[PDB]
Amino acid sequence: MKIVLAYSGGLDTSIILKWLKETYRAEVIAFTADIGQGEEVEEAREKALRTGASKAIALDLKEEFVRDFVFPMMRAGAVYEGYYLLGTSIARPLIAKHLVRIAEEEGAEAIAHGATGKGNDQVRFELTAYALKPDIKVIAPWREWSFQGRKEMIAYAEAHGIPVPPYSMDANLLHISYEGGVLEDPWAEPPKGMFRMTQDPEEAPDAPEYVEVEFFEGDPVAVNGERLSPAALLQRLNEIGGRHGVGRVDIVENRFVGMKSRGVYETPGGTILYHARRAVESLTLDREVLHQRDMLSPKYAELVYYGFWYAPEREALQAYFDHVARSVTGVARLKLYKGNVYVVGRKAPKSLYRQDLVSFGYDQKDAEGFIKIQALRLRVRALVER
Amino acid sequence: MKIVLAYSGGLDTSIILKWLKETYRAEVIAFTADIGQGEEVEEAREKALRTGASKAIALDLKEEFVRDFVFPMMRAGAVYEGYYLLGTSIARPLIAKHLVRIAEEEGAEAIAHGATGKGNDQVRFELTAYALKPDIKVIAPWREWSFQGRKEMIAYAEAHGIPVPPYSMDANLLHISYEGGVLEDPWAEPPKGMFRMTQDPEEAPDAPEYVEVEFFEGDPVAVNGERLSPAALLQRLNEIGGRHGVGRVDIVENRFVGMKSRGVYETPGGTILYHARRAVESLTLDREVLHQRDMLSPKYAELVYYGFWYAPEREALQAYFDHVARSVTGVARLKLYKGNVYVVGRKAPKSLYRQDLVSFGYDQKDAEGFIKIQALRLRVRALVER
Amino acid sequence: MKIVLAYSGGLDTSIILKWLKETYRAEVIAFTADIGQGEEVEEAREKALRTGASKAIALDLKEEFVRDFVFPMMRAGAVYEGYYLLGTSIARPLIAKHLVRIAEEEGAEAIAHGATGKGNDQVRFELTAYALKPDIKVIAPWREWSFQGRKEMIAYAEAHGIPVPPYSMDANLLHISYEGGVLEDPWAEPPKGMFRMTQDPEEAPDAPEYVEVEFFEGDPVAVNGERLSPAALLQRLNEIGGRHGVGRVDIVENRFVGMKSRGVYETPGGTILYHARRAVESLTLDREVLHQRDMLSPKYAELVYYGFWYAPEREALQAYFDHVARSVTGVARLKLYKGNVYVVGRKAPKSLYRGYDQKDAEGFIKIQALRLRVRALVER
Amino acid sequence: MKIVLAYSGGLDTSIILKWLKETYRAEVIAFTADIGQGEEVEEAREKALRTGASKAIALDLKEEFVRDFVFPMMRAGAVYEGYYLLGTSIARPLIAKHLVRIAEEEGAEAIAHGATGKGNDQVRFELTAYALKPDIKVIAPWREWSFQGRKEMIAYAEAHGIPVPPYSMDANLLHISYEGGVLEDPWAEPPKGMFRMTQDPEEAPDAPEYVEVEFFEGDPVAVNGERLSPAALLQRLNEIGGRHGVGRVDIVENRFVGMKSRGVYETPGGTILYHARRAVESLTLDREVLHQRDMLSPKYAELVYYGFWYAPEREALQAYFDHVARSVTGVARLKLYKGNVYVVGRKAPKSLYRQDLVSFGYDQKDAEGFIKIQALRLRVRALVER
Ligand SMILES: Nc1ncnc2c1ncn2[C@@H]1O[C@H](COP(=O)(O)OP(=O)(O)NP(=O)(O)O)[C@@H](O)[C@H]1O
Ligand SMILES: Nc1ncnc2c1ncn2[C@@H]1O[C@H](COP(=O)(O)OP(=O)(O)NP(=O)(O)O)[C@@H](O)[C@H]1O
Ligand SMILES: Nc1ncnc2c1ncn2[C@@H]1O[C@H](COP(=O)(O)OP(=O)(O)NP(=O)(O)O)[C@@H](O)[C@H]1O
Ligand SMILES: Nc1ncnc2c1ncn2[C@@H]1O[C@H](COP(=O)(O)OP(=O)(O)NP(=O)(O)O)[C@@H](O)[C@H]1O
Ligand SMILES: NC(=[NH2+])NCCC[C@H](N)C(=O)O
Ligand SMILES: NC(=[NH2+])NCCC[C@H](N)C(=O)O
Ligand SMILES: NC(=[NH2+])NCCC[C@H](N)C(=O)O
Ligand SMILES: NC(=[NH2+])NCCC[C@H](N)C(=O)O
Ligand SMILES: N[C@@H](CC(=O)O)C(=O)O
Ligand SMILES: N[C@@H](CC(=O)O)C(=O)O
Ligand SMILES: N[C@@H](CC(=O)O)C(=O)O
Ligand SMILES: N[C@@H](CC(=O)O)C(=O)O
Ligand SMILES: [Mg+2]
Ligand SMILES: [Mg+2]
Ligand SMILES: [Mg+2]
Ligand SMILES: [Mg+2]
Repeated sequence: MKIVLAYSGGLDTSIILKWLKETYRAEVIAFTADIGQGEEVEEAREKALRTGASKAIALDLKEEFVRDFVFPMMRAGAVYEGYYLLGTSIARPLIAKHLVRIAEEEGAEAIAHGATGKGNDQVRFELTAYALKPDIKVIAPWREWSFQGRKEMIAYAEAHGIPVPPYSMDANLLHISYEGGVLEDPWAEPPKGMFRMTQDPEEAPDAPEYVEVEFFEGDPVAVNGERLSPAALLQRLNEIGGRHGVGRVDIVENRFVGMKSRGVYETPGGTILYHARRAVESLTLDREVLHQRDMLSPKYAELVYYGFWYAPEREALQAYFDHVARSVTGVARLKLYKGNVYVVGRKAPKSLYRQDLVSFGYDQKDAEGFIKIQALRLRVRALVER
Repeated sequence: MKIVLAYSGGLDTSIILKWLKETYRAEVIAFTADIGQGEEVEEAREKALRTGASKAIALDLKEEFVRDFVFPMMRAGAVYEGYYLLGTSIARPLIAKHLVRIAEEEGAEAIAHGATGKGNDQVRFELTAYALKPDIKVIAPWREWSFQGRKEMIAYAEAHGIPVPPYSMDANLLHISYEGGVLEDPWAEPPKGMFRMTQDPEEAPDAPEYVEVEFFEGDPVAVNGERLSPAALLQRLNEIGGRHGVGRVDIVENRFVGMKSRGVYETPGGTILYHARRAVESLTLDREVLHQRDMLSPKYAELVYYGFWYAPEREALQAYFDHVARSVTGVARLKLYKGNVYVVGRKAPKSLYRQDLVSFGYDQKDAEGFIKIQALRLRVRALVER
Repeated sequence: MKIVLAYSGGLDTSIILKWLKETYRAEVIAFTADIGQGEEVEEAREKALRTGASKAIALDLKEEFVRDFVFPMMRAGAVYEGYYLLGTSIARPLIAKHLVRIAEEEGAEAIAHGATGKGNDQVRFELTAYALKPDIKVIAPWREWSFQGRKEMIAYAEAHGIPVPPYSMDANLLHISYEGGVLEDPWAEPPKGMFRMTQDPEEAPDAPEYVEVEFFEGDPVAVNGERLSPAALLQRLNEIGGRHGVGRVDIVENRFVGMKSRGVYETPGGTILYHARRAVESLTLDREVLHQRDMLSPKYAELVYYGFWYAPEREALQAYFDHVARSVTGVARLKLYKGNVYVVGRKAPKSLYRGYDQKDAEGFIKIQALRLRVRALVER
Repeated sequence: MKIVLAYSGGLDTSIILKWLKETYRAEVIAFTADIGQGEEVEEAREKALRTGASKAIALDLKEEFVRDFVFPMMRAGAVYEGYYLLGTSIARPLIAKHLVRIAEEEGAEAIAHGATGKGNDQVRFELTAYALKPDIKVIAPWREWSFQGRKEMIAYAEAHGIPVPPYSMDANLLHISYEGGVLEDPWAEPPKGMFRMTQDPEEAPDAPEYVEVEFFEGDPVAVNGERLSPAALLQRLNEIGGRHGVGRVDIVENRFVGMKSRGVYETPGGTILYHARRAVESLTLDREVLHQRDMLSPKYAELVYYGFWYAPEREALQAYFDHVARSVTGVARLKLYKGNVYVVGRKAPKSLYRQDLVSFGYDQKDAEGFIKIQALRLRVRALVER
């Protein structure tokens, strides 16, 4: 039986690559995707044919990632439990998508990933796979093998002949994530030097830096006047924001599978994009529309976090968020300074702001009528209390 | 006829005190509330008598303000349109509450305030006024008089001999807000040296400062180990946070009255409390409870912003928020550095976090069944789409 | 000066037509819409000319009504305060839309309506008017004149030769509504014989009647196998449902302008459609999509009731509802009997009705239980 | 080893009792609850002993069922997917609560139930058990045994001296439900004569019957002037409403385990109470409160349906609903006629209704200002759209 493996190029997926050959004695098609992890994905591809893959595939998926996943999510203003911008959550559906596609092209019966049985990724990968190909066979080695510890895994590796080697990490164009190890103690500050994508606030420039982001119908299309494709734009903003230490979050989140987990996230580009978007929305979105959208964002966020991307509830909400987002067109101007992102200006060709309505269609005495009617039910209530 | 005027002590409220006497020929009882504006109310009170008041009352309400208004609102995690912590919003109900109390004591048929017809404050004062005493009469000189300009107003002061003197501002224990004037241009960054409560970040200490906040049953009770009363506690956090330039936001908000307005706000202590509270909630609140609470927070916020404090909807939601907040007991550790507030640690007597659930509560197969069940409907969906 | 008046042809708008000519010394263009009130609109158009209108317009708007207002609203499962199917609510935006359009074509600076200052219709008419044409001028005589009672109004009409003929009523293709007068005491049952569109349940047929309604992509397209246009379909279900006394509701509602009001509504066709729609949705909609939808429906309902039809919020929610409703394709089979509507069958081309093993269930449960056990252990 | 078995008395639980003894080499303590299923619980209690239980407990939990489970739920206006009044759903938590209680008193380490692995009841039984006693062991035979059919199960029963006997049913004081078998075809109308608790409308009296229900503080306390205890009251309304064939529903619902299923429910008393409650709320509840409440009701309904009764989300929402419900005091008058329940009147001591404001607290002029303010943002949008 052929099996398509989400191959990362590291120890575990290498061990998994042989484990699959050994255990199932199946033909293994490896798949590595470049989503901005900062790894020469082609090496991964080499190491896979080298580990025994009957075929290895690598694809530059950066643009599709930002265009078809990050952007639609940002359009919805998705924030999980107040701070998490879903860096890892949104990338998983993209990977599983290709896994299933490849499996259908290779006539492969199953797909495999090395997400552990303790996290959210296994759900994201599998819900995606089952949603796209209900008959797909899934193999999650971490839930099926006997290994107990890394000593045993290192051992097993040293065996078969797989090169071997404080916290776990997941990185992509949207963010870099840290959790586990020394991070597992909620009262322990993260260790100095851990952050990779963002410069340390204290080592951030002494002079603030201004940046402008242009949005067109809900999506960012240019930075400082330079049009940039989805991936190139997130990249650019990561560079600009990174140098200033922007986008660091430290939270104890609730995992879908039931337990709390301490995670640390750095999302420089995305964090600038989040505040810039709300800046443009502040002029282009109607009051009542904004208030409704915001009360739905959290639900959409958990859908993403839990793994329900290619799910009807999420696609339905997407219709609402996309409708609203289509009006978000304009430019936000932000000030970057030692870890902070400050909105200092915004403009829109179709801005709903009118200074003439605030400076000292509006008539003061109308306010009295407004107030009286609004107060009626309250006045009746009081009178009944007598 | 008697009129209880919410007298702040400045030009406008002085012009209004005179106006009320000439227009209604009634006794004008002035009431000035100390809520942290940084004015010596007792001075406004004597000036009120000088200006013509038949009786001037001054009351220290910082404790009532933080305890009975700011705290209940904070338990709800109230945040208007993404960034506004509602500093001015929760103060108005307190003031109105007293105007009506005094009127009832003085045998006054009416109360008066100097909020304009273009803003939200008029609604806040009046909805609480009518909600508390349905038969009360409200006079809002700004909606009734003829002054067409500032100059016309300065002249009227002189005619009656009242002391006379780029943006408007409101300051209390919770924050200091700025809007209007040069701020009316949303593309124009606020002027240097505008902020008053928070030191400017570029001028804040070079070394981060750590602060710890203890929450008992939903409310903050101590700072760095020192137990403090509500007002004293907010004060302490303003000092600490201000020194670091924390809690600065710049937004274009939607007023209840219909138009957008560019607002700038500095909420040092409140911003530290916002994040400290969530840090403690991250260990003490159940996942689902949290997700539901966050989708309701925005609604409660709009209620406070619009002026529906003493309204049955707000009081109802308050019952839910208080029920949830009751479990928020623990300590948050945050790092303050040049305008930013970072959560670096948190602990709680009844933390729901367990490292044993993440260290490498169920076994591997459990996750598989959970996944199969969760995917069932997605697979049926896909099969039907055949 | 020209004023486009929403003229229904009765005493009030006739008086209003006279009042406007003299008070504003303007030319009045009358507009009467046929939305299924069961009245000859042409008669109204003629009476308007006799009353003094410089021009009178009458349009058959039943198809536009059901297709562009009733259908989109139904796709949303809109129900105000648990019972009100919003019969009068969704109709007002339609009328005002035409008032503003006619004003545009006739070069009229203002429009007028005879909705009183204590109801919801004035808000509905004006919010839509202002929304579609921001600088339009609106005149609501009930808010501007000073008639001190009916007596004085009858007198005024008699003076102008306007013919002067226990509760207030409103009727259109969607429903017939009753409120005020003898109905103002919420403890009192409506009087017998008050109902018009529906047969009294005690007088309904002794045999039940089965009906089948087909929905295509969120909209009902046929009844008992016969394809029918929007308006014709609502009419057919009103006949079928009405004969059986279906769709009667008695509620005390909260008006947008602040007070409670006791209302009685008969919506035979819309009531059948409401249950028929959910019946088809029960096979075609996903569980989570359905649950989210139902939690948003009430907000939409209040938007319609309040008069925010041509408002961005309602338009945004409509995008969600329409997206969801597009899957509603199938047939609902209902049984009608003396006042009641019983779903009795349903089917669909893409039904989601009918894999794992009992074992998977244990895992699902263990994982779902985890946070609950932790909470318990902590409580010690 | 001791095992507390939720013993109903039928073939399945008798088989399970014997199965448990030999499979787990343990003694079984049988528990039969009287929740208005219309059976003699003492006979089941005695049959359990004959089947081999070491001890058999039988309790009349009717009053607790209505007072502590049904009323709280109704207070929330809980309705699942438009029509299900949750008759079976709210009874399960009550059963499991006692199983865990009895296990602790008897020193039993585990509990057992005969709910199948493909239904919702397993989730309801187990989630409440684990929530109340985290270390309890749960044994669900349907998910563990090797019986391969009904034929084998009958032979096993007959071999163990257990007496052996178109759709499946569940009956209790709140309703009677039917599903499976012939009912599995969603296009087929239920068979004639299926209903039990309610008379067919065709056979219901030609004379309508008026019934009045008094609500005190969110709960029904009297019927036609006669004070009745919770269980006695539900019983009375089932009798009155049942004669008129009120409360029948036919739906295809979404199960928590992932699939859809056709269910038929008859809830005479509950249906009368549902409309009676709303009738009383129409006079006693504030507009904004009601609207917020109805938007949360569905969520609470799914919690109950899924089995999250003794769960923090549910108890938090219960705080909101109970707050709101406290104001629900008055009497509702309904007319029952051939399958229907018609509200014809309502009155309340603290009714918020005043015909003082409808017949011909403000004047039409206030209405004008109200409209203008409300329309401002819509007008701005139109001008901007040009
Ligand atoms: N770039 C990729 N291409 C293909 N599959 C991937 C890729 N990245 C991750 N995966 C899949 O995800 C599983 C977990 O990946 P991994 O990079 O180990 O994340 P992690 O568990 O969050 N952190 P770490 O502790 O560093 O392993 C792997 O076993 C892969 O199957
Ligand atoms: N400390 C106070 N004690 C009593 N009444 C107050 C107090 N502060 C504000 N008010 C009331 O609020 C109205 C508006 O107050 P004001 O201080 O002018 O706020 P502002 O409109 O936000 N900004 P500005 O006037 O431009 O400084 C006043 O007329 C008072 O009636
Ligand atoms: N069919 C129609 N065509 C044009 N305008 C209409 C039409 N129906 C109603 N209107 C407008 O709506 C206002 C109120 O109409 P109306 O028929 O009096 O309803 P009502 O106030 O609910 N009940 P009633 O007690 O019968 O007056 C009228 O003054 C008209 O301006
Ligand atoms: N009154 C009760 N006392 C104790 N346990 C009960 C009681 N009622 C139900 N149970 C438990 O619930 C499981 C399922 O009960 P049951 O009455 O068979 O419901 P059902 O599955 O919906 N329908 P059916 O078996 O077709 O009549 C049983 O195996 C029992 O363990
Ligand atoms: N160190 C890591 N690899 N972290 C990955 C974090 C994933 C994040 N907790 C999520 O649920 O999406
Ligand atoms: N410049 C000022 N005085 N601003 C007061 C800001 C009040 C703030 N916009 C609010 O709605 O509460
Ligand atoms: N008797 C009448 N004319 N009733 C009109 C009812 C209108 C209904 N109350 C609404 O708000 O839409
Ligand atoms: N025929 C039966 N035994 N039905 C029990 C129905 C239970 C119902 N489906 C529920 O989810 O609560
Ligand atoms: N990637 C980690 C964490 C997660 O999936 O949430 C794991 O495999 O467990
Ligand atoms: N206090 C300001 C602003 C506001 O009330 O929103 C005014 O009186 O207009
Ligand atoms: N149509 C009625 C009722 C309403 O508008 O709600 C009126 O004009 O008053
Ligand atoms: N009681 C049935 C159905 C259900 O629980 O939903 C079963 O045991 O499967
Ligand atoms: Mg890993
Ligand atoms: Mg002012
Ligand atoms: Mg009328
Ligand atoms: Mg059974």
